[PDB]
This record gives sequence, structure tokens and C-alpha cells, in this order.
Amino acid sequence: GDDRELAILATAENLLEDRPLADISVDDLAKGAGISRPTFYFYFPSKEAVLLTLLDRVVNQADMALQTLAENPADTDRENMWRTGINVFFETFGSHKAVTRAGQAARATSVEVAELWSTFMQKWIAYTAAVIDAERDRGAAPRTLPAHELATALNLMNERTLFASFAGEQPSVPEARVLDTLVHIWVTSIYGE
Amino acid sequence: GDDRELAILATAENLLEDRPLADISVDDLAKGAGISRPTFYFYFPSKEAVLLTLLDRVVNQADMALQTLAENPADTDRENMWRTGINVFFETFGSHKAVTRAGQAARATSVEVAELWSTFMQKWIAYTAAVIDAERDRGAAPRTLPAHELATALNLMNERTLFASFAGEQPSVPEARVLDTLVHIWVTSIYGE
Ligand SMILES: CCCCCNC(=O)N1CCC(C)CC1
Ligand SMILES: CCCCCNC(=O)N1CCC(C)CC1
Repeated sequence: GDDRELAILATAENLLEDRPLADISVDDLAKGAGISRPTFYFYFPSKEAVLLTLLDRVVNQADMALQTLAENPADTDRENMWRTGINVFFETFGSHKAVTRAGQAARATSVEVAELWSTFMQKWIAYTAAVIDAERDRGAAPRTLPAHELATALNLMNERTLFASFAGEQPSVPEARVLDTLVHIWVTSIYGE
Repeated sequence: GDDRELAILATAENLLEDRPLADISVDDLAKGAGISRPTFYFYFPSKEAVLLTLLDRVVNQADMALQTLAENPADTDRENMWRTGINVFFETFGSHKAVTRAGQAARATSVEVAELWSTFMQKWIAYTAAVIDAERDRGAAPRTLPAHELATALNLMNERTLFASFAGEQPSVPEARVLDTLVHIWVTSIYGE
């Protein structure tokens, strides 16, 4: 019923590991899901609408996990608090590299993708800034930069840096080193005078 | 003679302020340069080869300026040393926003662009790492992260962050705040324990 939808989504994610969206046809999506081309079009208006949904589930999965984290503070030092948080994005997006990769290229092309990306980045930065302000109220962090400006730049560091390594871009931090690399820069910029 | 070449380049840069490369024709480039379509094709094989050259001159201008900077150390504190360096990329790319913007989208499309980007990023990161290692040998910076890993992440922060503000992306640091924002994170991650 809507299992067909889930089949189209899985087919697309599987196919995107091996070629870009450009070299995948609706034909290829329908085939994989075991439906006709016109039945495909019942569920989605384009291959692009399939990417968008994929990215939507990845982004919301990241977001929900961060909500679960924020509701249950891990009992640990500040370094470990930040690491646990950044890890939500490392694991989540790192488990969906094809979708991550395709979503990011699609930003230049698709206004819906760009907006979806935009909404969640705003949210996570807002959250980052809230935690930093809390850390300054507490007395644990110095009032250096505007919290929102710092949060913005740290989050953009994480987008670029997580995605370069996920794609094996030259240059990039190796994936097995990227978590530590980011946490250092976060902790040191948030706590440093 | 090759003034026609310079005319094509200026026409393209002027046109790119107002629409993407997709909505600019070879016709539009030839017109602006005051040549025929076939004479255009004498000088460049595509609109894309025109972008590539544009980006090449922007990137080399950035690079040469950093070479001039490295050869003549500005006599100042460490914060100001880094700021002066990051400023080379702020000013250079910030004076060529249309080209910057178009080059970055073209990375997903054009393998020549991606490689050109790749080469210079490797160079600037290598330079960043060399300066940090020097700062650790001097005794001025602690041996925290692997210098090259740190350099990689800081440079990727700068790419993403400079270009988001240049494009007025939501979200982004405002352009009049981005220099200070970056220098803070650099100095604090390089000098911090
Ligand atoms: C895919 C990267 C998108 C943004 C990455 N943001 C990020 O790392 N955060 C968000 C704030 C949390 C407290 C943990 C750190
Ligand atoms: C367009 C951004 C590309 C990379 C930006 N790199 C950057 O800011 N650097 C390079 C190292 C210098 C010592 C100054 C700081």
C-alpha cells in the first residue's frame, strides 16, 4: 500500500550508493520497487521528490536524536557533552552517505532541498547558541563572540568537514579522526579566552 | 588580440552577478565581448571553460597574495598574524562573489573545477599546517591535534563560512562579522589546551 513507497525509497538509497541521481531513471526506481512507471508516479512526482523525502527522513532522524539527547543530559564533562552531540550528526549522516552526498549536490539545483537544509541548520545553530549561552550564564564559558555567530560558524565547519570526509574528498580529515578534530575546535572556541 | 579574451572574461563576470551560468549563453558572452559566436569559440571551447579560467585567476590571485604575505611577515601579535592571512581570502574572494558562487556550484558538475579547487585547498592547508608546526616548535602553541588535521578542518570552516556569507545564505555570519568570528575560532583552537 505505502510499502511501495518504502520500496521506492530503499531502491533509490541503494541505487544512489553507485551513481548520481542524474544516472538513475524513474524506470530504474520503479523496477527496483517492483512496480510500473505509472504506479511510481502515483507515489512521487519525480526522482527529485524521492531524494527530497530521503533527505527529509535523514534530517528528522538527526533532529529527533538531538531532541532525545537534549531531554536526557549525558552525565559527563563538557568535552564529552559536546562530543555526544556532534556524534548524533556523525553517526546519522555517516549511516546515510549516499543520501547525504546527493542531498548536498541537490542544494544548488532544488529550492525545496535548500530550504529543508536551511530550516534544520537554523534550528541546530539556535540550539548550539542556547547551550553556549547557558554555559556562559553557569559561569563555565567566557563571553567572547556573539553566541549565535560562533554557533553558526561551528555548525558550518561541521557540515563541510563531516561531508568532505564522508565523500573521501581531497582534502579531508579521515573519518576515523573527524570526531576528535571537531570536538577540539568546538571545546576550545567555546571555552577559550 | 587576446584583449578579446579579457573582454569575454569581464563579460562573463559581469553577467554572473545577475544570473547563473545556466541562464547565460555563448551568444550572450560573444555579444558582450563584441565578437561573433565562432570567434568566441576560437578563444574558449565552452561557457564552462570561461568559468574555469575566471576561477583560476581568482584562486591564483588569492595564492599569490598569500605568498607575498608569507615572504613579508606582518610585525604584530599572533592573533593579528592569523587575521592578516584569513583576510587575504576574505578580500580576494569577497571581491569576486559571482565567480566564487559559480565556481562552487560548478564543483559538483565540472571535474576540472573540482580539481583546481582541490589543488589550492591542499596547498593552503599545507601552508596552515607548516605555520602551526612552526608555532609549536617556537613553544607558542601546544601539541594538541595533528597539525594537518586541524589545518584541514579550519580551512574547510573558512570555505563554507566565507561563501555562505558572501551569498547571503540563511543561515550565515553577516559579512561584516565573519572575519572576527573565524579569527577567534582559529586562534583559540591553535593556541588552546
Ligand atoms: C550535518 C552537520 C549539520 C550541523 C552539525 N551540527 C553539529 O555538529 N552540532 C549541532 C549542535 C549540537 C549541540 C551538537 C553539534
Ligand atoms: C576561500 C577559503 C579557502 C581556504 C581558506 N584558508 C584560510 O582562510 N587560510 C589559509 C591559511 C592562511 C595562513 C590564512 C588562513
